[PDB]
Amino acid sequence: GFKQDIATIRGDLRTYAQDIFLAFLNKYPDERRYFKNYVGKSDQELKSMAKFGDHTEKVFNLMMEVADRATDCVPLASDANTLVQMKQHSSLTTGNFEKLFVALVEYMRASGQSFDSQSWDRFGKNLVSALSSAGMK
Ligand code: HEM
Repeated sequence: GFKQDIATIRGDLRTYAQDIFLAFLNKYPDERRYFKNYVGKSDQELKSMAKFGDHTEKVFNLMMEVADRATDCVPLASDANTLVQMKQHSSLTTGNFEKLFVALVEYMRASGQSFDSQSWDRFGKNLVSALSSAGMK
């Protein structure tokens, strides 16, 4: 289930973080505009860039923290608040987040693995609701 998925992802966080992030950019290529240093770079070039792996892992580490603190896939309002208030997220809308979770769920469904993909979808929906309430447009 969802708790196991957090363990699966954490077990190999660098790989999963990079592969899910690339799945997101692949499905929604216009989203790459938010990451100015990754424009025009192949996947292998990206993986050779210190901050690509480091920062992408940090994104997913926080995601796993928020996921683990949730109850029945309902995130803490304080965690939603953190995400809204981050300077790096100042121009984002909840739609950016829903796209990430759509790509993440698609990735899970296509993987050779028994992720609780329905739960990740529901967590994404609940997170979008919480982001909206905390002030994200
Ligand atoms: C629940 C989902 C998300 C979480 C937990 C999260 C978390 C984080 C964290 C921890 C950082 C700091 C990375 C660092 O400087 O090392 C970050 C940066 C950033 N995030 Fe988010 N993020 C999420 C979703 C998104 C989405 C959907 C977008 C846009 C499509 C986005 C855009 C950015 C950008 C542009 C940065 C700065 C990139 C950098 O300095 O390398 N994030 N995020």
